[PDB]
Amino acid sequence: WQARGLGTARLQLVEFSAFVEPPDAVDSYQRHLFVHISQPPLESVDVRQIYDKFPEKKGGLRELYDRGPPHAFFLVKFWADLNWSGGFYGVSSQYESLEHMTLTCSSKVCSFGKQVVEKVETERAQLEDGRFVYRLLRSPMCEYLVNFLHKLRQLPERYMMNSVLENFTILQVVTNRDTQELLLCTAYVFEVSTSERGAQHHIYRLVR
Ligand SMILES: *CC(=O)c1ccccc1Nc1cccc(C(F)(F)F)c1
Repeated sequence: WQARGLGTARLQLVEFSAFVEPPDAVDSYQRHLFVHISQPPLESVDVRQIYDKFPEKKGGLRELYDRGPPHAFFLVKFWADLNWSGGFYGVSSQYESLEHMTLTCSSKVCSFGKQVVEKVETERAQLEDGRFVYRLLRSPMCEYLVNFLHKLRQLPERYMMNSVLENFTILQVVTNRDTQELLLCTAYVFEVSTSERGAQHHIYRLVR
């Protein structure tokens, strides 16, 4: 009953990506992916080892995990691709379930475990092939994240990028907007991929 992908039997992640499209994309269209998830049990990581990397009650990782359900908590390590300047920075997420729900998606950007930006969005299900799909596509990236990317892309050494990213995390909480129950909580930690390798990720289950 341990998960093979990022999701539960009640809500699954289908695709997730953070990207930038250059201004010259109107002609020859192209996108650059900083991170990308597209969907043998997943490895496990203890959750209290990453409490210091996210806020505390309320809104903190130890509290949502205390309230459960445990199987809905995942950790994603990203190796971001940061070699790609007034384009469009956006995030696209798509989920799937067999119940018809209205989703609330909270994204907490954190620096040194302290919330710096939060975005809360709502998306109601749309039925397709017997499955309910949720599309939060091309959500505009906060200016803070765009500036952090620009500041972070000009650092002279990649080890400095990783030193800065050591204290940069994101916490996504997806809840049933109606019933107020948590469906999927994802913790994101970041490193920079080497310029030649593209984005990469490794998904873990958060256990205790
Ligand atoms: C700035 C922000 O919170 C936001 C705005 C629009 C969509 C998503 C998000 N948050 C977010 C969540 C997960 C990953 C990322 C990433 F861009 F990969 F850093 C941003």
